[PDB]
Amino acid sequence: NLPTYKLVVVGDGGVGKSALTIQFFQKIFVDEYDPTIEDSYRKHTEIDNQWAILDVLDTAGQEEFSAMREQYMRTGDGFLIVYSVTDKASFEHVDRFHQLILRVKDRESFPMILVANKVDLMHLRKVTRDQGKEMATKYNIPYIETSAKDPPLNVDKTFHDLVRVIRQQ
Ligand SMILES: Nc1nc2c(ncn2[C@@H]2O[C@H](COP(=O)(O)OP(=O)(O)NP(=O)(O)O)[C@@H](O)[C@H]2O)c(=O)[nH]1
Ligand SMILES: [Mg+2]
Repeated sequence: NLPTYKLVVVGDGGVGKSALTIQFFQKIFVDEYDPTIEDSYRKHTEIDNQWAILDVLDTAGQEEFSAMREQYMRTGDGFLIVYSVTDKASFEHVDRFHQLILRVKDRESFPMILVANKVDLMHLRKVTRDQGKEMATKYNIPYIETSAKDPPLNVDKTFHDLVRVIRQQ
């Protein structure tokens, strides 16, 4: 009797999809890099006085798992396209992810948020806020900056904001 939303987290290997997801669910930061194939996590939560069930699908960034990722992506109600602000290649691959989502959902637009992660690494940052916002605006999608490292920045907000975007549908 509650709406269920499948929230799919995509992006290049190592950008922090799992760290964001784990902060969201467990409120801890994982320091180890253990590559994901596919994991799903469920919680009941209340956003703006309205309860929902969230199934968060944490996908593989490693390109060897791309066939399986595409299949899991089909089921999505909304997407976080995550890059790392310390990894220029991950930012340049945002287009590939944008194209992919629209293809797998067979639509001209779809609920998604561009997520610029690892902003706590201010001395290693390579992609500017202006660059990120420009990329998001090109696709007419929201833009938000995050850090999964303690103390986390905008983690809960990002997932909640994706739900807000889905609720516009
Ligand atoms: N400083 C900092 N490190 C982060 C952040 N997010 C992730 N990391 C670190 O970056 C590494 C990769 O994170 P991880 O969440 O595994 O990335 P992933 O995108 O899930 N990788 P995969 O696609 O292979 O599953 C880990 O060492 C993790 O601690 C962040 O916001 N800040
Ligand atoms: Mg992962």
